[PDB]
This record gives sequence, structure tokens and C-alpha cells, in this order.
Amino acid sequence: MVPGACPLILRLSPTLHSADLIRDIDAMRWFLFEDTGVPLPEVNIEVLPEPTEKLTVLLYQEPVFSLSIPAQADYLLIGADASVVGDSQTLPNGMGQICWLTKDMAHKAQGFGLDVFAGSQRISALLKCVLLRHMGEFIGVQETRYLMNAMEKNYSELVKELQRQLPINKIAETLQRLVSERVSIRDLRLIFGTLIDWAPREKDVLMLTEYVRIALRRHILRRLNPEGKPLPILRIGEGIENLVRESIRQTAMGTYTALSSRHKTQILQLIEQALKQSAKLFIVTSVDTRRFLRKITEATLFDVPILSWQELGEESLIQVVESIDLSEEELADNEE
Amino acid sequence: MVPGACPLILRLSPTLHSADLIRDIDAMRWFLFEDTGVPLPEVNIEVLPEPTEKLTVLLYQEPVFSLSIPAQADYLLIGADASVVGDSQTLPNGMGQICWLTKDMAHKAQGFGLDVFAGSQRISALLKCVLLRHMGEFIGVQETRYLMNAMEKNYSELVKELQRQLPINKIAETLQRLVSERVSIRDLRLIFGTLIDWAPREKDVLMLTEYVRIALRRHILRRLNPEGKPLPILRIGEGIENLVRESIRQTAMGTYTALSSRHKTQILQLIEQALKQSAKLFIVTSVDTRRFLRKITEATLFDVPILSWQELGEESLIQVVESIDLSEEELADNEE
Amino acid sequence: MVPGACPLILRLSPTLHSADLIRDIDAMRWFLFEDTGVPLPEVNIEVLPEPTEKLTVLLYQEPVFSLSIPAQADYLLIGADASVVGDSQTLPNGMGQICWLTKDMAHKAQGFGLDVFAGSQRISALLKCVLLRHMGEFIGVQETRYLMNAMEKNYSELVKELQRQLPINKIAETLQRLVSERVSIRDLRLIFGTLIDWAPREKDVLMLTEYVRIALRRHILRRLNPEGKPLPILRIGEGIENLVRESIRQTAMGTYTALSSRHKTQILQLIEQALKQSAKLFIVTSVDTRRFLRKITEATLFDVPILSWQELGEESLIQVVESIDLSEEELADNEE
Repeated sequence: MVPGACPLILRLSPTLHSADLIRDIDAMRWFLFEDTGVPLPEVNIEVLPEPTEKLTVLLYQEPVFSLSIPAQADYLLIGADASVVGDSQTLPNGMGQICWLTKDMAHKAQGFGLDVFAGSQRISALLKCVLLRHMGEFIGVQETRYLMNAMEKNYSELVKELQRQLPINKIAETLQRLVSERVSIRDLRLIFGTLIDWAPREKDVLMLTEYVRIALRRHILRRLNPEGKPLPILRIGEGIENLVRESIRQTAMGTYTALSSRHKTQILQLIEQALKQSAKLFIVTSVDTRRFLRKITEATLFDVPILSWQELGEESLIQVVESIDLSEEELADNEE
Repeated sequence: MVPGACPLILRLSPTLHSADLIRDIDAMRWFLFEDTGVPLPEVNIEVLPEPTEKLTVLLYQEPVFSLSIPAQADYLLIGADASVVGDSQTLPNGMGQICWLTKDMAHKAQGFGLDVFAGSQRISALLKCVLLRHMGEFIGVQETRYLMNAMEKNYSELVKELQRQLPINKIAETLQRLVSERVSIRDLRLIFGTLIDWAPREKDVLMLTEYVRIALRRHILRRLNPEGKPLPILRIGEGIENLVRESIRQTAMGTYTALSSRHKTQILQLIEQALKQSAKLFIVTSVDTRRFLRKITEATLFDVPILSWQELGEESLIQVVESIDLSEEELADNEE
Repeated sequence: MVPGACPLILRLSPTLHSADLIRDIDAMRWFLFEDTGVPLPEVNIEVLPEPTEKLTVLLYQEPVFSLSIPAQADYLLIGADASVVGDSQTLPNGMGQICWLTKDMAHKAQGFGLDVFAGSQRISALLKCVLLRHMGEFIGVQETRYLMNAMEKNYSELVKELQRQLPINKIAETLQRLVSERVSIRDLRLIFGTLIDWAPREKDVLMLTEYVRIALRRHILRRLNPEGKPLPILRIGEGIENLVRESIRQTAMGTYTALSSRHKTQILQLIEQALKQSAKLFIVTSVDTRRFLRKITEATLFDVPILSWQELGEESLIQVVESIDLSEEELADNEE
């Protein structure tokens, strides 16, 4: 009886276990830390004797992932495309797609310019995927405390000033909000500086997160697209922007949105209908409506990034693909 | 004369005592801790010389369970079903049902896919049942203090921040309220984080418990149904919802419900009449009426879970079975 | 997993690496410190095995510079002019221009009175260029703390009085604002004295930065032109000055500018059109409009210096080249 659930459990059949799985998992953890700034806890491996090849991932002892690999599962390719086809299944909780390939098909797919995993790697490519879906569950008050203690080696004055400006709960909330939107918190020096700059003039954690996002726009654009090539952008029309802006209500803890269920459902439906034509799109809205749009779209569309006009500079061309726009619904259908 | 009643006493006849009873009881305690997050105290075994095979369970020296096993009691099956029939009695305080089976009938029931206990196990399966009915009696201020002290090994900052936000009596009240509704408090890290997040914006312990329940909805649904198969759902109609919502009165300590005895009795009667058609149903109501419905139904219907719409996500289909709805009674019978 | 991104990474192919690169880089860092007052962190050299000669510069692990040198790249000349022509490419993020020259052409260009780099020097001349574009990213609260601690050896009383007058966040903000406009902070004694003088009478960090700029006008003019020869000056007309002055709005944290997007775009367009006739021009405006003009022109025109009338004394002749002037746009086009 030890209070506190074990953070990370990976349960595997004895066949799936390998001698190099530990180092492979550690390398995946180091890659995730470098890519996101979130230091993950150690993965606890549990060998489960089972005739059927099954693997499960439990976060804090709650099963979040389960998958039975087929008997022919020897080469794995995350995602789907035209050049590769065969033995494709969709992972639960809308993580993405996985394809199982034979040796020659895996070789030709690797030659095509894709990553193919064999052996223990196939486990990591799965675990990493799951770990990428629940990153925000690994950054809280204690983890923020750990990051701040680590930052005191070279930035003792910065950490002291940040603590002078904000309590640890607000810092943890800001870091968690950043992590939940796939924004890396690797650059703690810049994030802490931005929080110090804006804390006296702003008490709302959501607005502080928006300011930090603006300060990190270089990294956000670098991660969204490695190259300067024009990636498609879907603009939110002025009708939706004003509809969501008029719903902003301010209380002592900051501003929230007060929109009807019909409105949110119709914007979500039209956005989803406007997302099926291409694999990836970036939704761009105004500065004062980006966070509210995200929080009314994060429940269903979690993997789509919501960008703000201030988050893209004037040195990047926009290549607008579509322009989604609607007016109110309850008062009058209007555009909807 | 030692002040403080002994928490857990199991009194057995010498025949029922076994050499492996201690380890069996300890395993049951470890299972209960893993399933509920509540660390139970040590069970004190008292051998009572009696010609009649009897066992009693006393919580804090008050007899809460008593049962005389028959002479043919050698295989025990908790619950009732169609495939198994014979020597069935109903446990007191509406715990459930117990069936005593012969060797061949126990073998066929085990083959049918049920759990059958023989020997000392039959005691534990009974004790565990009793322990599952009075879990909320083992989580108080001292037990909350113990859990927080245990959590300080890896989450010292989290515990310090929680103490900064809330006094120990409110934390204990929240934990007890969670335990009383069969919500596991195993994930203390998430519960403490939610309490830290919502404590500045909310002083009502019931509302804080509701927020923690919302944060734990993944585990709640996982426990209510292990699989994704559609389990039946009984919706509370809008008439009952508005009737109970109009009765909300707010004082300095928070909001309570002020409903007539006739109203509560009629809702309880109709809910019970709507529960007899199937073995298990999940009552689903609005967010602002879930706690009040629970506290007006917990006295009689303790084993039925009251869920809120926010507690089920949009990724689960609802399969509505019935729609209970009534208007007021005293002003006019209306639907009732 | 070490929290805190590595500040300075230079990634080179093994061919570009040299035995004297370390000392060359250190000399460049000492020159930059002497010229700007900003102590740079150590450059971390990473040798990347690649068939193509490529070099990248990453600030806090974010790639900010990338360039593939050609096979004939043996002599490098930063900038462009009439006497030198051949193999010229433009660096990204509008840093400037680079020209690759052959041995005899490099010799004749050096004789013409220009600096030509061969070997490891060609790397530094590139890195320095990049380091000159992002100097403001190396001066924050921790770096300000370091400079103040260094200043306590000979100016303990001055540092104590400055701390008595201002908190470290405001001092860091002032230093960063000075560095971002290519104003050296080498003379910390004078900057701290000015901040002590003006802190009781002024709480706005932007106004304090303006006062420090006024106190440092001797160095600013010395850096802008080494000689007393007449360098061209572009005056901002009274219409633009009054248009931007009427937009000044004051809140509890100081004064900001509230101008329409059309206004800012038209002033930027006319300034850019008025900058193409000559290689270098100095924009001169009023004292109360210099900072606002800079902050509405820094995003696009970062390398052009915005001067104030108080920043030039009466001992220097002005040699006005152009007089840009416009009225409002939205109310009426007027001059625009």
C-alpha cells in the first residue's frame, strides 16, 4: 500500500519483450524530452504471460492504450499514404493510423522515404505515439517545481524573479496549457522571461499563455513546418470571430466564453467538413479569439493547431486555401 | 481502558478459522487498496467458540455484519443469475446476494464464467463485500493526513501547494465524498492537482468534489464498464431537473437543496420502479443537479451510480433506455 | 534530460572545422563584447558528417541560421559594392549580403580597402553577422544579474543605489531595449547613473530607455559615424509626428501608441520608398515620437536607426536629404 499511482506502465507479452527494449525506450524518452521539454518518468515494464500478442499502456494505473498485434506483425509504419497499402488499422482515441508490412514491402516503403520499425522499435513507435497524446498529463505543480529547481543552476536570479512575480500554481498552469497544444517548453529561459515581463500587467493565466505563445512563434512555425514552403492556411471569417468575441464575459479570474451549444456544434461541424479535403490544415483566427476557438475545438479536434495572426510574422506568405465564415444561429440562421 | 475503538474486528467460530486466512485477508486488503485507493487498517481476528457456525464483522466495535453459514456451506458465489440456482439468501443492509453450491454445481458455475470461493476465501469474499459497503468510514482527517504524508516522498511541492490552498478538513471531506460514491482515490496526484486548480475559484466542498469527478471521468467510465460496449443509460427528464434546480438555496457555506418530502419520495419511487426491469442502470442528469440527486437518493439507492453529462465524453454513445420525467406535486400533480 | 536549452550551437561539416577555429571564435566573442557590452555565452561546436558543406547556427536549440557554402568558397566579403562583383547571395532574415571571391579578386578587393576572410575566419564573419542580428536574445534578467554582480567590484554603492531605485526586471528590460537598437551597454557606470537619476521621476521603462539613450548620445553618434563627415539625415515631417503623437494613450504602466493598420503600413511603405535611393540613411524625428516610430518600424526595418533631435547636439550639421511627411488616411487621404 504505497499512496500515489505508478505513472507509466507498459504491459507486454513475453514474446514482445527484448533485450534492447530498455535502451530503445530510454532513447525515445530522451527524444521526447528534447522535442517537447517535458521530462517523462521512467517506464515500468510488466511482462504478462498471454497466448495472444497484446500490449497495453497505463498512465497512473489507468489503461489508456491497448492493442493486439497480428501474427504477421514484423514491420510497422505509422500513418497512411498512397504508396503503402495493406493491413492498416486505426488506433483508438483518434491517435492516427498504423500499417503492418512484409519485408519486401517494408524495404520499398523505406526506399520511398518513410520510417519503418522492426522488433522492439515497433513497441516504441507505438508507445511514443501514446506518449504524444497525453503529454499534458505529465506536467503539473511537482513537475514544474522540478523544472524550476533544475533551472536554478544557471538561472537562479531568473527563477527567483519568476517566483516573486507568480505563484507556482499559475506557472504550472501556463506550462501545462503550452504542453497541451504541442508547444515545446524546452526554452524555459525565454518562457520565464516572458512570464516575468507580462505578470505585473496581466493576471489571467490564459492571456499569459497567449503572450508566451507569441514570444515562441519562431519555434512554433519551425515545428509546424521545417521548410519555408507554403503550407495551407484556413482563415476564420469575420462572422465567426465577432460571434465568439461578443461571447467574452469577464469575472475576477479572467475572461471566458459564453456561447450556445448550437453555435459551437455548427462551427465544429463546418470546420470538420472543411478539413477532409486535405490531410493537414492550419486554422488561423484573430488574437483575441484564438484561445477560445481552441478550447471550443480541443475536445474533438485535438491534433489540429489553432494559430493566431500575431503568431505568423510578415515574412511568411499565407496561401489561404479556404475561408470559413458563419453568423449567429439562434437569432437567425443567416449564413448557417 | 484504551480510548479509541478498534477499527476492524472479524469474529469467527474456530471451525471457520484457517492457517491461510491471514494471508488471504491481507491479499484482499491489497486488492481493495489498489481498487479504491483507501488503505484499510489491519483486521483483528477473534475466535469465538460457538456450536453454530457464525461470523460477524464489527467496524469500530459496532457490529455491522452477522451471518450464520449453513452446514453445507462449502462453495460460495456472490450474486444471482439464471445459470445458478440453489440455497440463496439475501445479505442484510442490501449488500447483494449469496449462493451456496455443491461441488459439482460449483464446478459447472465456475465453467460458466463466475468466481466461486472455497475455504477461507469464502470468508474474504464476504468480508470484502462488507468492506465495500463501508469504505467511506475509513477515510477521515487522520487518514487524509496519512495519505498526504505518504505523497510527500515524490510530490512534496504538490502537497505543500494543496495545503496552501485548502485546510485538511476540506481535503478530507472531498476525499470522503469521492470514496462514498465508489470513485477511486488511487490517483492522488490528479486529485490534488484538480483541488489546487479549483480551490481559489471555489470554496464549496461539494463543487470541488464535482470538479474532481469531472477530472476523473476516464477512470469512472473505465470502472463502470471495462469494455466499450453500450451499457444502458436512464436520463432524468427536464421536469425533474428544473424542479430540483429551483430548490437550490445558497448560504455562506455553499448551496443546498430545499425540496418537499413528497417530491423526494415520488422521484425515489419512480426511479425504483424504473430500475426493476434490468439488473443495472446508470442514472444520468445535468451537471448542476447530479450531486443533489445523489444526496436525495444515496440513503435508499446507494449502489446505483449517478452520472453527469459532463462526466461522459462525446466519444461514447449513450443508448438511452428510459426517460423519467415529472413536474411538481404540491402545487399540482401535473405528470405525477 | 537537462532543463534549459543550450544557448549557442554552431553545427559544421568536418571539412569546415579547423584547428584555430576555437581561438578565432573566442576573439570574435571578445570583439562583440567590447563593441556591444553584452557578454556572449560559449559557442558549442558540433561536427556534422555531411557530403555537402553546410553550417547552421542554433540559438537555444532553435535553428536560426543555415547556409551551404559552394565548392569554390575560399574568400568571403560581407556586403556588396561596385568594385566587387561575382558569386553574391543574400543571407536569410535580411541580414545583408555575402560575396565569394577568387584569390586574385580577393587580393584586389583587399587592396581596394575591404575586409576579406579566408579559412576559419569565413565562419566567424558569418557567425558574428548572425550574432549581431540576435544580440537582444542574450540580455535578460539572469544576464543583467551577472552584469550587476560584476559591477559590484568597483561600483558596489552604485549597484546598491540602483537596486534601491529599480527592481531587476525593469533594469533588464531597459538593457534589453538598449541592446535591441544597437546601443552599446559597455558603459554600465553611466547607464546606472542615468537610471538612478531618472527612476524617482519616471516609472515607464520606455521613457527611462529614452533618457539613457540621450545620456549616451556621444557614443551613439560615434558608432553611427566614426568621422565628423556629413552623413545623410531623413527628417520625419510634422504631419507624421502629430499623427503618431495624437495616438499616445496612457495606462497605469505607461504610454503606448494606438494607430490604425493603414497608417502604419503607409508610413512604412513611404519610408522604404525613401530608403532605396541611398545605401544608408538616418531617420530623425521628435523626442516624444522616436520610440513609437521605432516600435512601429522595428519589425520590418530593423537595421535602420531611428534618432531623436535631442540625440544630436548643436555641434553637428544635419545635411537633410529628404523630408517625409503625411497626414491621416482614414478620415481623409490628404497628403497620402
